[PDB]
Amino acid sequence: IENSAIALSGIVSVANNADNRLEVFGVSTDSAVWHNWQTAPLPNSSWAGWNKFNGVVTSKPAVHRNSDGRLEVFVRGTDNALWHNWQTAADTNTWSSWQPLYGGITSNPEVCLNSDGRLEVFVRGSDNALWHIWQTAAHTNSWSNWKSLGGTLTSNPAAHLNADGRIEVFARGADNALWHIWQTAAHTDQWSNWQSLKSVITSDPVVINNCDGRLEVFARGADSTLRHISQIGSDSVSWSNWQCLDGVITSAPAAVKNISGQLEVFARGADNTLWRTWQTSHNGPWSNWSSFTGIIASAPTVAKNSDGRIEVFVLGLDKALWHLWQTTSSTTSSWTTWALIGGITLIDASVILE
Amino acid sequence: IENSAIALSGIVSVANNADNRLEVFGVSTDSAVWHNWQTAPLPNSSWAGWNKFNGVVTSKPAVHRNSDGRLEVFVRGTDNALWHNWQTAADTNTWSSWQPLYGGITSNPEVCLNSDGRLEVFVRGSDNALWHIWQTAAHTNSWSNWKSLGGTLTSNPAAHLNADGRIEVFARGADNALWHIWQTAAHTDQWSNWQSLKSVITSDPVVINNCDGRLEVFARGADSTLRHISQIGSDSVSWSNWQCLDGVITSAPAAVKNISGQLEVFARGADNTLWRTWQTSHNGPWSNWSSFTGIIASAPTVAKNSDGRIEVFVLGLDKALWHLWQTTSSTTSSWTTWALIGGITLIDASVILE
Amino acid sequence: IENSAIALSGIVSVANNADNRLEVFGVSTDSAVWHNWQTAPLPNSSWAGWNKFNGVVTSKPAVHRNSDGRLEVFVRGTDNALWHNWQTAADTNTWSSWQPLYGGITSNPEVCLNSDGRLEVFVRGSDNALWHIWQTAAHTNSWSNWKSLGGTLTSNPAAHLNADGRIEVFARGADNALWHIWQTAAHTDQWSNWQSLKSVITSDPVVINNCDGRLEVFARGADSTLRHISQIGSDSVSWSNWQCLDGVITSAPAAVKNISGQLEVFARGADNTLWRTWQTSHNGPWSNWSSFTGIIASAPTVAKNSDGRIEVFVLGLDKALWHLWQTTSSTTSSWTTWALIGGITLIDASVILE
Amino acid sequence: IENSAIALSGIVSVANNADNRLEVFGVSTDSAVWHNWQTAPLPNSSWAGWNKFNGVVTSKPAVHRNSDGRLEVFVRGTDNALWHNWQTAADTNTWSSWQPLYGGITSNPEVCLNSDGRLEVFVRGSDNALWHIWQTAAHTNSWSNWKSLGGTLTSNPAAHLNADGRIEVFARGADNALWHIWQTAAHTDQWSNWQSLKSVITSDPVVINNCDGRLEVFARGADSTLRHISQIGSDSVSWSNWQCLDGVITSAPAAVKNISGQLEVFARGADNTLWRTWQTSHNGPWSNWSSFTGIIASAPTVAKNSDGRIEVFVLGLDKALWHLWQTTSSTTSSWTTWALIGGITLIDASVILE
Repeated sequence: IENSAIALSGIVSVANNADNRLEVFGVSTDSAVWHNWQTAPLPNSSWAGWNKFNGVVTSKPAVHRNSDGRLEVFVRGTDNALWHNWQTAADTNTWSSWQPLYGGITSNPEVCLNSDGRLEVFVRGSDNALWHIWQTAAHTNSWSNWKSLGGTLTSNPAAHLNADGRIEVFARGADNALWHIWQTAAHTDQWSNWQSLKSVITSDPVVINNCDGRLEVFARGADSTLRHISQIGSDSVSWSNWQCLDGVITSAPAAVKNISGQLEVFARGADNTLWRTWQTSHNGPWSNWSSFTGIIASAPTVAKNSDGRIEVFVLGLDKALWHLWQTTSSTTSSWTTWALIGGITLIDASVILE
Repeated sequence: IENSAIALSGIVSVANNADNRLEVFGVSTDSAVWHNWQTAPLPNSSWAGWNKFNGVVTSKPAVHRNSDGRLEVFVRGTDNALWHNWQTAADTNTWSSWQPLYGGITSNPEVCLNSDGRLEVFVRGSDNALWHIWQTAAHTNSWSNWKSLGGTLTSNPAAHLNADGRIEVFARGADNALWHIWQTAAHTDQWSNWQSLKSVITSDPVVINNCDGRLEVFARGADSTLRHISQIGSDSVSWSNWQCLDGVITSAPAAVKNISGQLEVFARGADNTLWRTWQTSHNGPWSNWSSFTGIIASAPTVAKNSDGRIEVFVLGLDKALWHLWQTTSSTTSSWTTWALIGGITLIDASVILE
Repeated sequence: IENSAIALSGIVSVANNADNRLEVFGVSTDSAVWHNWQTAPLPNSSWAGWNKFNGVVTSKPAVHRNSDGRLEVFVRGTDNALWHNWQTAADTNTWSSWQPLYGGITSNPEVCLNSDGRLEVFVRGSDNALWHIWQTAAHTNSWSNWKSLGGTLTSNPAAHLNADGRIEVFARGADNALWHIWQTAAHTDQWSNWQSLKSVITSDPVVINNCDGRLEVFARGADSTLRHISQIGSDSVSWSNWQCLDGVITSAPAAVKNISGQLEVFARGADNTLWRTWQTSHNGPWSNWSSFTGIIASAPTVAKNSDGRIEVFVLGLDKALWHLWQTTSSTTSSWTTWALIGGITLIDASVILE
Repeated sequence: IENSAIALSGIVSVANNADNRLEVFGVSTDSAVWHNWQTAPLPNSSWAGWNKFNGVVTSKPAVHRNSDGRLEVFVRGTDNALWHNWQTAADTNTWSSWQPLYGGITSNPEVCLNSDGRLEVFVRGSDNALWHIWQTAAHTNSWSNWKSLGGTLTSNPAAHLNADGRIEVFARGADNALWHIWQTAAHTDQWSNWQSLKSVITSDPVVINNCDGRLEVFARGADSTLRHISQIGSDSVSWSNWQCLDGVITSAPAAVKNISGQLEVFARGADNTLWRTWQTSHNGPWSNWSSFTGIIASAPTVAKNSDGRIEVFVLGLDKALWHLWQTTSSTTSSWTTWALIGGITLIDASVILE
């Protein structure tokens, strides 16, 4: 791999509904977004079947739950502008049509919830800068104008809340390094300058919060292995050194915090199967990678069920969505084998960033 | 103090709205519930002023946020039945009237959200058993019939989710010990038998989850000091031994998890001022108690703002509500002095359990 | 129990030799010190048999290993002065006669090794102050004059190194509180003033260092339960609050750090059997007490073998020494039942402090 | 660098005496071992001056403290056999001549103390296997015959005790991977087979024990950065995955456990200055590397003083030994600048393993 590579992305975006049922969003061969969901938040739930949103799209969709429980999806349209749709009532299959947010978008959209309930969307714009737009009232269709945060992006953005409620955004720069920018006051339009975390990355960055309130960032490195970095915390503006983990990965990573508070990461491995690693103690060292049977054709998308069980979604060799999951809430639970969520086939609609 | 004492309770119940503004509920000298709120989730926010719900009540109110962001309050009526009211839209001051849930209630109500979005209410009933009632569909006015969980209660109940989504309820028994009972499958009507945690307690129990997914229970003991106990976790059904902390307390305790992941506890101390203790490291030992200036007339009620700042509410010597808070999100932040939230005076409406 | 009680002490002092064999020292019905040892540092070792030191004594003996591996024992004589004897070669049963260190002693002696290799002995003196005496050259028979550290003692002293090499001494005061005093520079005659840790104690204090370099003190409290306190560390001069653990104990406690870095405490319980508690996680909560079969007649004395296995010594109902131990180095190892180390019977020679 | 490289070694071996004074051993331009020491275990101690052992040698010397406090040095002679010398009394400058242990040695010697007090020496032999020899009685000149442990070595060996008293040896193999072999019972001639930890290394391995009883191994990797691996512990035979830390190093690393229980590592960096990294929390992430002023000409050798202060020794550009140290015991202590321990110049006598 070249320093400017961007590892294969996940094939769906996933959210928990207000009642914690999982719901997935992808793009089919008709270039429309389709979605599917658990019919109940139970370990044996059926899935509803694939349902289409009318309209042709031109990015991977991004979904988030509003602070009033309603899911809302963001996507680039055929006009290269940002569009969104939403549940009109929480937990209900009554959706808006696609509605315009305008702009000129040159990445997949990334959505985050501010600590005051307002959704915020981050994209690369027509000038390769980071641009953003936000709800001006929590869980309302009153959106700001577009505003630039500058920079020069070469990955999709990844956004996450700090423990103190400040959004922080991570994106690869023109030097192939990881850069980041943050709100300097929680849920306010007061932002830092861009700063570099150094290190070349070859995937989009993925971010999660630890127990202790420290963000941790994962990405593939120049040598095609997973690497990670974390905030020092305790009111320091600093970050740790980077660490790599042995094992060549061949997709973006996906991180999750298990219900014991430990981090886990999933990624497609060198043999094209799903790999998993976990922290073996608090803050710990990391386990050797463990493999699940079966060749997969995307990065994993990882979620947690109502009961904490971890569930993983991937593109199969049949171009359909498959999943596996923990059979119990235990961190030592056994896992299922891949099962098909059939009814459509999927395409990787991610925006080709070059 | 006698083994059967129940330490002075908090004077309000508090919730975060969908947009994370704090909102408080208490009972005035007209025996009606009144509420007040931050007008914005900011460190300098004004408060709206006290607003009345019409209707006479006969318990402390309990508030929870639905899974669709709407606040909902539970209280005993003049008929000794359970009543509830709610926001008809998240973040909005449009409330239902008090609506009936019936029953015969002999404690304050305790409300919890299941891991599938459904509210559930626990009370002591006419026979001194634990009784419960629940939404049958998340965030809907479709409620179950009343059902008994048995037992013999001598405190108000305290309910909390386990990390795996099972509700667990704690209440003092006929022997003045702490007892508990739990869902054996997440968000299902499948419950354990009652089991004893031994130890005499002289307050209602207070429960919180740690980072690591272990519940921790706090209560005043027979010697009038704070004591605590925690789940061993890692798939064990066991709990630790009890520990007491030196320092005589004269109210119920209130616990919070700070945005660094450490536990803190607040309680009125032996000198009738607010005391605070914190874990000094991960799982740690606990700090000596620290005092805030000012004689207080209830237990503290503790909450976190949108940005993580901890805020504490108490009854003053003027019979009004006062608060203080961290001025920044830092775990070493300074604190304000008591400030008045004026406009009404409050009574302790808690049900007299004897 | 009265606040001025001092819980029953251990019946032997124990050390590891230079080759890590365990060796025990007690006083028989002839009022002489006798000793016994493992013949090899193995899980199945025989014990050598009891060997007498000639001479009548009037305290419990205290043993320490010199920095050149030789064991050295300290005891009060019939003249109320301090005496000592030593191995003349490490691991060898060639001992000096009892040799005089003079003084006037009114407690058992307590011995510690400074971080520069010099033994130091602490006693209560004729005036009830803490007095001390030390090697002036490591592992040599060149001893200082006696020097007073002042105070007013009502327990035997307990001494331990801080992580930074400063000796710290703990002893109950005239108010029945725990007090302490320390070197302010490592292995130097530069000492603090006495300071109080407050809390009444009803045993001698017992001290151990944690992994993280923080001292932790254990003692029985006024309510006859175990209590503990620890340094906050990270360059703070402070200590935590005290915590008690439920369960009435009827001897002094004995603490050990297991080879996983967690603390364990042993004590005779309310039913006169040996009880054990352990930290269940790092810094953790503490386990419920677990009991071993058999009524015992002293506090436990606890040690670790060459391989980390924990071993416990007690006075039996036959007035002889018994022991039990972990059968493997695992922190989940099984334990033996009491086994007799026969050949003599023992008396409690501890100085009657009143 | 090539996979078969072995990074520049430290220029001295160091030990603490029985009284904890530091003492260093190196080889001068006369091909003899010389030594120097602190005259007192104090922060301002003078050093004694360089003292010669007569006799020409052909490896780096290795020093250890016996279980009776006497230092003992091991070196290869002009006959390619192993020789040793020792203090005849602890803390005293009365040394034996070089005495023969025979053998045929093709690496530097590595010495470890068993958990029963017996020294043990590990070398690569004439057949490239690991060979060993040991005291048969603790701290005595009664040595075993030579015995082979097999394997094929391409680095010097590194030995360390497990928490349970079993010696474990680490060495690079014929595939340039890290391999290891261990006692299966503490301080017994019962050994495992060789097993591979995989990963190519380009230095000798360096091993330390954590607080929690888990060994951790450090080495330079194929990409010239530091990497590390640790035991999972809790009775597992497993190890973690490898992690690398960013930053190119140009010597072997040296690890230390600070008196707060956290690990630190020192190494010459890419700019030929001394670099340091530390764990920022328990088990933590690792800090960015920090540099000390001054170009150095060996790996660092790191030690701790009687009071815990960390001290580092290096070859200077003048071919003499220099050191720097923490001025206080605090983990946030300031550090001195390089100071010269003058009187001789040193050579790197390490055995050329190719």
